[PDB]
Amino acid sequence: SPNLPPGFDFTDPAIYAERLPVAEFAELRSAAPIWWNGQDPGKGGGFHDGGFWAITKLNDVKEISRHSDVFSSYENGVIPRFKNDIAREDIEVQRFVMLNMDAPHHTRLRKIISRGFTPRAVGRLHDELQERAQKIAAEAAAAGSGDFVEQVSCELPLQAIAGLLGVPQEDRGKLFHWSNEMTGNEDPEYAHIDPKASSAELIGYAMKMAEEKADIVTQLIQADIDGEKLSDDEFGFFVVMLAVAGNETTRNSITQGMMAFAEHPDQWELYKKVRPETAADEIVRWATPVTAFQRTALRDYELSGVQIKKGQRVVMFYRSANFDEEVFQDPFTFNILRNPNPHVGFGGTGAHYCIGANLARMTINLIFNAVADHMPDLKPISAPERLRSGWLNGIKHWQVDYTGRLPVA
Ligand code: HEM
Ligand SMILES: C[C@H]1CC[C@H](C(=O)N[C@H](Cc2c[nH]c3ccccc23)C(=O)Nc2ccncc2)CC1
Repeated sequence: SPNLPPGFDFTDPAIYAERLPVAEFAELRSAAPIWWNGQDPGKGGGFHDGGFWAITKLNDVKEISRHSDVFSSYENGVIPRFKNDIAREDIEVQRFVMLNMDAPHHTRLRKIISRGFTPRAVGRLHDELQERAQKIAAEAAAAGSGDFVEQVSCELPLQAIAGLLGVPQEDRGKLFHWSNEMTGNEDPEYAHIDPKASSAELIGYAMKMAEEKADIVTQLIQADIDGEKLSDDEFGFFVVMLAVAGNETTRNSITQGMMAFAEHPDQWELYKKVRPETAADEIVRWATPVTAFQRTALRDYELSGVQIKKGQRVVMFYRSANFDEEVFQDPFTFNILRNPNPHVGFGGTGAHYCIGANLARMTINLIFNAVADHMPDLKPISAPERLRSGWLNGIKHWQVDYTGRLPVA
């Protein structure tokens, strides 16, 4: 029996609006590393199956991620929490993007799309993203103080997506406005936003992009050496998946990496001098922007002595796995030189491992270089405001003094 409150649910958005449940994950790793998280009827975040297995250890997250024949992404999608009254069809519509497909459909799409994430493809974005990062940090520093999320974290992930796709400069504002409405949450600050309508507008825009382009886009829509290509429709769903996979994730890694530097000033001093490229992985481990994704067992499977049954969901808590005391040396220390760094912030190794990981790391290293260049003495003004979501670990706002000159308490 682990020591938790009765009825505790690790996917409860009301927890994450205030804090990460770090103590509770540490209790599970220690005492019940695979634990049945029951959910009362009508309180399952859109799932009506009585609860899920909480997976808290890094080795178990890797084993589930490897065995995608047993642990399905398609069956229930991979997001483990929606509003409790969501219609089943709105969970199943996720199946149109590759993250929520199984083999064979997933395998074909992943092989085709991997073309867009070659070393050359990602490297071709470096210089424009470096220039853009420099101006973002300089403009924020010139403002003196402001919301770090909006003025520092937000723009570069969006420009990385826009650059990868070759989106015309004049269309970036509208693309960014759709993208910022599309990853749903349950936060009252965004309750009036409709993610469906924006997703639909982005699909239309992308299908036309495919029509007109007829960089990475040409490669994806033309037959490759094994004869495969995206239809315009599949290209539309590919663009939607980038808009949701690569926006708030990287953005939250930037905000929480800065929050870590503020908490660990010796690491920030070391970073500013040395700018180690290993920093990006430690920032992703520390930030764990996706707290959890799930799978559904398609057959009975014994996982580390626990008998998972056909049809049951398993929720991989990357936030727990990334602090696994058996894997990391002193996981509760932020160490920008950590190497190796076998974190699962981009997933456990397997078929769905984040295809954007190198682009995310480049975006993170470029923005931190620019922050070091333009605002080396930044200090926070007030505590971060966290996002109400049961699976995304988000920071909505964080007021900072970029100059470090204002008085602090
Ligand atoms: C720090 C930022 C990021 C984090 C933490 C993150 C995390 C993840 C995770 C956890 C998964 C699922 C892995 C699995 O199920 O094993 C994933 C998949 C994916 N990510 Fe990322 N990601 C980030 C940035 C990006 C970026 C910048 C892009 C592209 C612009 C991107 C594109 C994708 C795509 C297309 C998938 C689906 C892959 C598949 O299903 O085969 N991600 N990411
Ligand atoms: C046409 C169809 C609409 C649903 C799209 C989708 O799956 N969006 C969901 C959030 C979500 C889940 N169910 C939905 C229903 C409507 C609108 C949004 C959602 C989403 O934001 N997913 C996500 C996955 C990985 N990383 C970050 C975010 C894929 C394309």
